[PDB]
Amino acid sequence: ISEITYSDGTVIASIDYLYFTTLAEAQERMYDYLAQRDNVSAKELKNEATQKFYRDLAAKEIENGGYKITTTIDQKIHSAMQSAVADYGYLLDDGTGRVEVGNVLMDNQTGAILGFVGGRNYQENQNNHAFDTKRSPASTTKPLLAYGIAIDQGLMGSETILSNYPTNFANGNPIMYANSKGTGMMTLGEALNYSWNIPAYWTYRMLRENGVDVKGYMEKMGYEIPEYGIESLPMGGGIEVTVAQHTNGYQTLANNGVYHQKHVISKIEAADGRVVYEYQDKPVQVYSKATATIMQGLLREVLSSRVTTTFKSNLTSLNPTLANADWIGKTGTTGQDENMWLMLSTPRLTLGGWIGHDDNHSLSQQAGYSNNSNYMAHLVNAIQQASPSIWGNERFALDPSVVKSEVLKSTGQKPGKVSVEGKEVEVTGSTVTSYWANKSGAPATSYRFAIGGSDADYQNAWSSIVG
Amino acid sequence: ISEITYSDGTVIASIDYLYFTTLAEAQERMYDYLAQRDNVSAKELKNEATQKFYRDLAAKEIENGGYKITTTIDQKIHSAMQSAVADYGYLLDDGTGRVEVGNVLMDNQTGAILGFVGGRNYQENQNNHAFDTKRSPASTTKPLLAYGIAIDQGLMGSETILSNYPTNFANGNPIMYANSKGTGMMTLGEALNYSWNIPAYWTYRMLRENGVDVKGYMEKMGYEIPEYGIESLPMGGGIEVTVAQHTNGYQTLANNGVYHQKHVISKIEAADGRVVYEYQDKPVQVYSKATATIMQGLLREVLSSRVTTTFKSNLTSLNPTLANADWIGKTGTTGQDENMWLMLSTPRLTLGGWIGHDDNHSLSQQAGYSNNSNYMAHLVNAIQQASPSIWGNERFALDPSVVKSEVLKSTGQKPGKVSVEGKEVEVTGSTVTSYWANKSGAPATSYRFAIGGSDADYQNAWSSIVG
Ligand SMILES: *[B-](O)(O)CNC(=O)c1ccccc1[N+](=O)[O-]
Ligand SMILES: *[B-](O)(O)CNC(=O)c1ccccc1[N+](=O)[O-]
Ligand SMILES: [Cl-]
Ligand SMILES: [Cl-]
Ligand SMILES: [Cl-]
Ligand SMILES: [Cl-]
Ligand SMILES: [Cl-]
Ligand SMILES: [Cl-]
Ligand SMILES: [Cl-]
Ligand SMILES: [Cl-]
Ligand SMILES: [Cl-]
Ligand SMILES: [Cl-]
Ligand SMILES: [Cl-]
Ligand SMILES: [Cl-]
Ligand SMILES: [Cl-]
Ligand SMILES: [Cl-]
Ligand SMILES: [Cl-]
Ligand SMILES: [Cl-]
Ligand SMILES: [Cl-]
Ligand SMILES: [Cl-]
Ligand SMILES: [Cl-]
Ligand SMILES: [Cl-]
Ligand SMILES: [Cl-]
Ligand code: NA
Ligand code: NA
Repeated sequence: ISEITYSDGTVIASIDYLYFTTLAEAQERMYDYLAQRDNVSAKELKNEATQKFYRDLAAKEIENGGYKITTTIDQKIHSAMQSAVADYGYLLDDGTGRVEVGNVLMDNQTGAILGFVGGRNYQENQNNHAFDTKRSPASTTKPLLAYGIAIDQGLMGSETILSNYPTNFANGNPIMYANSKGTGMMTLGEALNYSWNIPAYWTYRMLRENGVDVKGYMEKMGYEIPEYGIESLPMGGGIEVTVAQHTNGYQTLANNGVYHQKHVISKIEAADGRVVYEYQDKPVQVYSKATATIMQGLLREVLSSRVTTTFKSNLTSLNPTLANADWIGKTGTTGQDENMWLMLSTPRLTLGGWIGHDDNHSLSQQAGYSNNSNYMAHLVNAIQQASPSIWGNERFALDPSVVKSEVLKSTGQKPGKVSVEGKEVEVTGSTVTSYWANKSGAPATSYRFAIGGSDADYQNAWSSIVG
Repeated sequence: ISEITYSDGTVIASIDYLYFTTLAEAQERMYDYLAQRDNVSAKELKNEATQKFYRDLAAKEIENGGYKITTTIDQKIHSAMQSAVADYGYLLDDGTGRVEVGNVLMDNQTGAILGFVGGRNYQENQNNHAFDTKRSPASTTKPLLAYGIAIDQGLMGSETILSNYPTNFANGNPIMYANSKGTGMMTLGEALNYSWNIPAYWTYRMLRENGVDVKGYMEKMGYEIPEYGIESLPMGGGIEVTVAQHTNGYQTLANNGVYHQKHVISKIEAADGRVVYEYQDKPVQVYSKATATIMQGLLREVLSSRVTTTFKSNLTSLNPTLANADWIGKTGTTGQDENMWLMLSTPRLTLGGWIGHDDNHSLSQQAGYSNNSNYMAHLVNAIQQASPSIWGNERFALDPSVVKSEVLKSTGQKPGKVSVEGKEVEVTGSTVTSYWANKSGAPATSYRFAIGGSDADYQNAWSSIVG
């Protein structure tokens, strides 16, 4: 008889979400093993009838064989996550109908998936929202595709200034954020805390202009994005991801820039000990350690500021000692409020969370800010109660390679003379330390100091800076 | 033997905070009774030696007599409040040393005090911070002394506009709020949610200019304020109150405008049944029902907006069914962050809370916003767990007498022609319903539409309104 086991070898089942998810993945690994065993070439494998035969064969091989499939699942943790969604999932319901949910808890150092939530209740809806369903990651794209890459390329530092002035998509329509057409210049911190859209748009346009291999970064984390030539890319337009895959991007940032491929199956053995399949770690330095650790600091204040999520308040009340762990994270919201995300990490773990409706109709305006935050606070509490040391008490910290520059708070660049139609002008004023991931740190203030901005924009900004 | 009892007649003690507080008040009532019994005149009562004699006599009378002193205290509730501060008071400590605390829970319909917190731990510090210590109520003054009176006098409605532009105290110093010297025009809702200072300053100046009997309102609620001629009065300057007294002001607003005097002793009887003392209700309509119910709606969004307090997030996580009760409230913060307040009500109850240091040194910047909010969320949860129906599920609602006007969102006044140096101008634009407590509702827009503002201010505002 074949068995699926938890990571400690305790049997899950002989051959709900846990069962079908782990069995499905194991059948895929058995497929690969059986095709290679029978000497089926890649070309023969392209044949649809051969594929169907080998997929059925892999299913039956497990049913009838005596294979031992070792999963990465932690029994206590995954059980506590099921209880949490059963008891607390109703907190998601926001008057837009029954709200669905997916979560994945991942070991930052290995990519192992310790536990997950596939949905509100398998018996009523079997769609697996942790592993199968793909939805836009919305503004949780921004740290990975826009800001993180710009920092890694030395095009941006932690206190760099960006334009949030009103600007239009190429087609003439305003770039919106809730009901605002934008404001003025702002720091990266403020752009991220609030999740403004315009600054991310200009950052991705700056990457394009510098011919940065953005696809290179993303594919190193296993993202598949069919088209990079999309204005709204850094806000999640043109991207659709599973919670498991997206959790892996945030694993990369939390793990000081080093990607480990997500997995739920670690090994499959025949009864006699032959290894059919074994996971093989292939670590990749996707962002420099400087860049990742700079981003950690920014995503810490995303949660602390409480601007787009109540999570820290919710978790402080439920478990104040766990709230004092070093949480960092980012929210995501789609344009019609169709998908909400909250991605959380401590140095040890990352927990991804999505909520939404299976038919894509809109959630309430505050579903991500309050409901999903409160739910994920209960879920994080449940995980900790079931495994008290799992989140860990380590702090994220700036890598020694980070370059620290003194820059004007107004310009996010080093003080000095600047040309402002006429008066070549001594740029003075209060300063701040800005973190960079290049060799030389911040440049001298230049007239076009911000990421993005129109001529009129700069005239207004500099006007303001003068007095 | 004399006994002090809970409201249901269960004995507290024969003759911690509960004991000393109730005994002290009972000794004061016995003093009054014994002086009147012995036919001591008011003039003889002014004699310091006679007073000392009669206070000692009242103490001994209780010690030796067989009096039954009935308190308003609810045993389960008050016990749960003690357990809460014992278990959760450490959540107040914010790195400025040991933080003290006072709370009073009051029945809105009667003024009865059902329970209270006198401090972190009687055995270590006996100061009674619920009944005895007096501190500035800071910005929790604003609803009572400024906005509530202005509304009640028909000088303001729920969507009235106020100046938050920079302005100075008479002595030249800027009126500050945290580190801001002010912004621009704003609605009453936004002034209250954020607790801006300048708008409250101008509202109290407008009351002065209209010769409003502000002292009349305040003394009807039992406040003693020695000097009304203070610019910072509506921000709590020149006022010092006990938590018990201040809870009574918020009781008045919650009780649709009707004050009931706070009390902890309801009756004292000799052993043979003679009534030495009995509380006598003397209800007073301090604000019209219109005004109070308009204020309830505004203080509901103070908590909902979560701008100056995380309370709603904290309580949603601890007890989401109780968080769905109809909470309204207001925070207070002193200038050096010396005192933080959070006043909470449902239609049934009000709970006052102060925290601070006995020597008045500063708390952390977020002590009121986060620490005291989280603590009071646990305290409200503890009260409900001990008496499940005590907070009640009733909603606050606008009294039928409220006048509803359609007013410009920009002016907070009715649309129409206005004089703006030159072009007599048709004032158009998006509108909103504003609530008033007078007969005629909102006036027609006039040039000086806002509460307060300088000439330059209005030129800027109208400039902006034009385009
Ligand atoms: B974020 O706070 O969720 C903001 N993101 C968006 O507005 C977004 C979401 C998904 C696709 C596109 C898009 N756009 O800025 O256009
Ligand atoms: B409120 O949000 O606490 C603002 N209040 C104050 O600034 C205040 C507190 C106490 C006394 C005076 C004062 N002033 O505005 O000057
Ligand atoms: Cl499951
Ligand atoms: Cl568009
Ligand atoms: Cl690319
Ligand atoms: Cl993908
Ligand atoms: Cl491209
Ligand atoms: Cl896998
Ligand atoms: Cl075998
Ligand atoms: Cl925090
Ligand atoms: Cl919050
Ligand atoms: Cl420098
Ligand atoms: Cl460099
Ligand atoms: Cl006590
Ligand atoms: Cl002053
Ligand atoms: Cl007066
Ligand atoms: Cl007083
Ligand atoms: Cl006066
Ligand atoms: Cl009393
Ligand atoms: Cl008697
Ligand atoms: Cl709320
Ligand atoms: Cl009207
Ligand atoms: Cl009138
Ligand atoms: Na967001
Ligand atoms: Na305040």
